Amino acid sequence: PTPKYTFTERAAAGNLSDAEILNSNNPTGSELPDESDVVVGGAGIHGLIYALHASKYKPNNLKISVIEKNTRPGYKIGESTLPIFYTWCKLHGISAAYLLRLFGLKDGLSFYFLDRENQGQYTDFSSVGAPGLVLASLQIERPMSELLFTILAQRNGVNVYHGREVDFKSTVVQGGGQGNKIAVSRGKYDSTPKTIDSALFVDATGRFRQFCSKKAPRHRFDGWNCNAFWGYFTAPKDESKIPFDLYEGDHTNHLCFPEGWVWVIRLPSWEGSPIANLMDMVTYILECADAGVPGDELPSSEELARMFGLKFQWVTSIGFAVRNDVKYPEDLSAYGTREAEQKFNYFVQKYELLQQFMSNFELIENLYGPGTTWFIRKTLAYQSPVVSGPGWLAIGDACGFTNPLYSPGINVGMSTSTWAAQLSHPIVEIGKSAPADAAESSIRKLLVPYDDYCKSLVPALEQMNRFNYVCYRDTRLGPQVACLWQFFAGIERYLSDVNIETFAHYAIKWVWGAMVPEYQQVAQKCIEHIETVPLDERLPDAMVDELLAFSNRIKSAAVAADDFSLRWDAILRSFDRSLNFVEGKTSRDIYTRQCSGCGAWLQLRPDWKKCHSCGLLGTEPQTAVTFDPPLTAEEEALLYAAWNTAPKYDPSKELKLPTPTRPA
Ligand SMILES: Cc1cc2nc3c(=O)[nH]c(=O)nc-3n(C[C@H](O)[C@H](O)[C@H](O)COP(=O)(O)OP(=O)(O)OC[C@H]3O[C@@H](n4cnc5c(N)ncnc54)[C@H](O)[C@@H]3O)c2cc1C
Ligand SMILES: CC1(C)c2[nH]c3ccccc3c2C[C@@]23CN4CCC[C@]4(C[C@@H]12)C(=O)N3
Ligand SMILES: CC1(C)c2[nH]c3ccccc3c2C[C@@]23CN4CCC[C@]4(C[C@@H]12)C(=O)N3
Ligand SMILES: [Cl-]
Ligand SMILES: [Zn+2]
Repeated sequence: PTPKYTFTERAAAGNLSDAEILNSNNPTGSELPDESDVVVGGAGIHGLIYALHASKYKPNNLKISVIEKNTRPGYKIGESTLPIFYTWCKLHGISAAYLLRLFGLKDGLSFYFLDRENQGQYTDFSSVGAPGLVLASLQIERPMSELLFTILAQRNGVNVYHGREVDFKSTVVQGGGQGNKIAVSRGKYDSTPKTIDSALFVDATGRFRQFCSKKAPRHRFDGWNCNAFWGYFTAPKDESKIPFDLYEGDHTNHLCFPEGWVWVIRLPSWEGSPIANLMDMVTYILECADAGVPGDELPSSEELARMFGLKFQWVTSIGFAVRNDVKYPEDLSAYGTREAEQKFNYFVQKYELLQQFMSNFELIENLYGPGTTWFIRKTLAYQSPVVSGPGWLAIGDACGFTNPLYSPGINVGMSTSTWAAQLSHPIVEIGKSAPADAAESSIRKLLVPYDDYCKSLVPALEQMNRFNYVCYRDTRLGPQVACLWQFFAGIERYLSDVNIETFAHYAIKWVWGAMVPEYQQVAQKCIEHIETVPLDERLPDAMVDELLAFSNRIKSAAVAADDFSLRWDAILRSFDRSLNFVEGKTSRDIYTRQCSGCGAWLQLRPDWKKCHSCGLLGTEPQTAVTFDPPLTAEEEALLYAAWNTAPKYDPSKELKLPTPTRPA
């Protein structure tokens, strides 16, 4: 496919604003429709996931308009995604060769637990991702992911309007047929507001809860909450002076300690690029995905930037997520002039390993515009008590949220998004096919499981977060209890069986394993003990012993019960095939390698001989994954065979669950 510069030239020809060039790609037009089946408030990642899944699940059934107040896809924190997300992307027709042009490769998760009372001592827990011929995970710049999903939605009969705001004072939401009158303005100042007559409103306004806040007060969990402060830094080509052994930039890295933890996410940034040019680049990529262009014949990220007149750089996202019962000195003016900056630099110097780590990185000023060198957000976790009602439902952050740790926000939160997408077809048809009272009663009944799932989901995620935090207070509990149980309970068993039809059902059964009983039992034992030790104290060694022995005793039984075959000793660097801790074990599979030219992390797979980021050829060797323990030629062939194409929808297969097998 020859590249076209349609939007770049349209924008220039008409001096189009950012919002106007984007909205000109809508099937129905750049202006709003008079009516629609579904109106989605907010085009963050979840609003777009919802609209894409709803149209893909049953094409040509619902008219869907997404209203987004930003003039173009705006900055968002929340950059790390997991295999279920990539699988969703692949099921929507975008595989790894194309996604990697836009996003950074993610090969698993890694944890380093810093001893507070013995500065310099640390332990680690490291896992891998998957071979390049299996799947990938992604580190995504959210203005790019939300552009990608805007264009893809527009190419699948979904209208998305940037630069338009839902007016929640004049909007009417009712439960009788198409009782909704959604008021859409360009802002408070707008004299000319429009109304979209519609059947169903979806509140996807994230943490702002713009609609469902009118139905219930925000709810907070007992005990401490968290704050976060973060910034953006260079990404070093040479990672070898990072002060942690065997550190790899293509993991989502977690630096953990009693007060909380630090995330480290390497990802490419497109900031500085005109929006019309990016529309042309994304559109070209989708046409190449449509055509099935092989990876080596697809232009590299940097080449795309040259072709479409874009800006491209490598950056590292680095942030603290700490408890809000931490004591700070009254005067922090020595560490900067903004609170976010102050508390960031103050926390770094409290840990020599953090200061040594941070000394590998250079701060970027105002990557996302003025005022964005530093970010702070306080009191992270919350839940919406009411997430549906006559004429409306909520998805994503608007339902609740906990913490960045293990990235439940996108990857678990998309269970609500995709389930709501699937449910939307009968909800709209019910209202079109029955009188008002019975329709409303049948819709209420249909949504009871969605309400119950949401109700119980956030508290389970909150207990998961506290479980990990309290264990982060000791360099044995962190890797050997918290991380071990999260990975055993939450690994995505039978993900290769998921398809568009089963995705929502599978996703709502995952919950990162936080519903698994033996998980919750160990989590409660640890929280009940550690929460009684004041934060500024070290856990007594006897408490660690007792919790470690308890965790391992529950573990051996739960592991035996699991009927899922898994080369555990190849996935977790510190553990054997039965998930026993092994003090000196370092053997593990190797799926990735760093480009000698640009520093970007690459997947090893024989049909990708060039860097997908800069286009430089590696030697014809390499590119061979290292399986340790080894795999035969046949065993490796059978592995990639299962992950090629997703199974067609079989209405009689039962769904196999991601969680471990129950005991007899
Ligand atoms: C510090 C931190 C780190 C995190 N890290 C991760 C991570 O690594 N991985 C992960 O998966 N998750 C992470 N999360 C969670 C993640 O950021 C969110 O779960 C995710 O962005 C939710 O997206 P959303 O679509 O629900 O809402 P958002 O992305 O917030 O989008 C809401 C949209 O609604 C729009 N809007 C609001 N009001 C109106 C109106 N009246 N009319 C029209 N539009 C409107 C806004 O413009 C906005 O675009 C993190 C969160 C925090 C705080
Ligand atoms: C299930 C999977 C997505 C996964 N989910 C994790 C969660 C936490 C830590 C590690 C993982 C992994 C690594 C896995 C294990 N599977 C072996 C056969 C195919 C696959 C898929 C992949 C693989 O190649 N690597
Ligand atoms: C298990 C089931 C009750 C179920 N539980 C859900 C939870 C959330 C979202 C959807 C579902 C469904 C729909 C299912 C999926 N199963 C496929 C084989 C038989 C069955 C039973 C039924 C079916 O026909 N429809
Ligand atoms: Cl993660
Ligand atoms: Zn390169």
